[PDB]
Amino acid sequence: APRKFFVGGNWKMNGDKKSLGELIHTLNGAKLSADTEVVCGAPSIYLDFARQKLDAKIGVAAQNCYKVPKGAFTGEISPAMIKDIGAAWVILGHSERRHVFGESDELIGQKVAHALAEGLGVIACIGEKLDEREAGITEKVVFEQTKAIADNVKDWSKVVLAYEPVWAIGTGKVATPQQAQEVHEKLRGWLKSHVSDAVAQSTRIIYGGSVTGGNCKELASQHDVDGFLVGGASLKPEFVDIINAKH
Amino acid sequence: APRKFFVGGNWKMNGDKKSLGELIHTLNGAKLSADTEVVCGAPSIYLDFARQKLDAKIGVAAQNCYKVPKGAFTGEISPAMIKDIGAAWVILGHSERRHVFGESDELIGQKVAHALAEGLGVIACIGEKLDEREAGITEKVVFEQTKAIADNVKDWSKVVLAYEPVWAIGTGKVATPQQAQEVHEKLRGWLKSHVSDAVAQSTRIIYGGSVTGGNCKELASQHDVDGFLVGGASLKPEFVDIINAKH
Repeated sequence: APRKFFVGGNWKMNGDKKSLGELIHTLNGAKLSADTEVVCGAPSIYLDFARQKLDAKIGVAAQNCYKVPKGAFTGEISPAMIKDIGAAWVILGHSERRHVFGESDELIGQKVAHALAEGLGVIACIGEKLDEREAGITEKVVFEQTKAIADNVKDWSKVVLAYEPVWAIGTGKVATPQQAQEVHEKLRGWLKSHVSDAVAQSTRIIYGGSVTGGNCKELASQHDVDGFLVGGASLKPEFVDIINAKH
Repeated sequence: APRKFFVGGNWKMNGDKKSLGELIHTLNGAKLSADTEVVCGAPSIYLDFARQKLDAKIGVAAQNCYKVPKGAFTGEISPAMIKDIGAAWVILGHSERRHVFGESDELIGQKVAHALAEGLGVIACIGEKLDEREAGITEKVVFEQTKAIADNVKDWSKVVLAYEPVWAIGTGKVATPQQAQEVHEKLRGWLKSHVSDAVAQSTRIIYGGSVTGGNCKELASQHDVDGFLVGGASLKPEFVDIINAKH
């Protein structure tokens, strides 16, 4: 019945071996709630190193992958490679991929289908831009993004949806608890009606966008917020407090 | 005064620890000519592994990087990370990045300037499509691509230019020796008039696109071909024959 609370840290394009080493030591030595599923998204060049150093209860995620196992795609990595080094998750459809690197809903869907077929878990990101929210079409936008993912998902047990409003990512402008709840509730209703009641009730829908130690507890108390995707604060000691937001 | 012959292997999106370990074991034990500079371009997720396992005389390259040292670029790596794991080269502007992933000349120029500022070597790729070649504008296209790079190079000592006709990549349609030589001497001539005589005589211009152990010797004996960028054949034992193309 109860969805396990989920906190992912997305380190983005940050770190070197020595500074990530220090972060990993802090996380390994910290008291992390046993009721939180924790996943760290490391830059591709440090995925191996991170999986080797992190305690086994912390999952490792890649920050992107491509949509076939192998081939003539200079610069890309595939789900087979991610699994080879022992990572169990991949983040797909991140806002930075969609808006800086031009990844379309079609390509993201194809990535989701492929990562799931290869046995990875997927954190699939959706979210509206500021102009979209101000025009009052948030629902339309997130439903459309969600549909593009859902059309490529057979088994939902390994999917986490991350609602991250683009205007809240890296800016410090966090969504209010009520803004986040309204969207998660609607998304969960979308799952009920377009997939099944059982998938709606078991799928984690996490919030991301300027989550800090200072604001996480009120966010986490909302009934449809199942955890967080944390960027900037995942590089700080306060990541520990976010993992422990329900305690 | 003579330009050191240069052979790069671009593994593209291929391999796992087992298969790459075997390849590396073969290269470390091979009878490799002392007069050839060799660089292996690994998938980002294996860069660390490859640098640890490959003999020090063999250089390691990233297959791509981004244009700043750090930040909110989920899925990207920077020159500082590449340096951190001990790789000394990056491949930029590869055909697959241009045509599959939409990287523009402007972006590639910025990546080049940044990689060089951080102290990496760059293997910068240019080349025309079939329809451009048949329309008689090969020269125009490669000069425009070369200028976007060159306007961003302060120090040519760590630059290698790679001419790869798009139509020869992965197709088995290798350029004839006279096709490659035509373009390479025109490029060297462009360098002489737009940069300097010293830069024209010391910059390696390497050919890529369906280079094999069977066709490499005739290409290598051309006066302005200084080596190769090898895709498909870099995953095979004949890669050693290519390295030894002048013997």
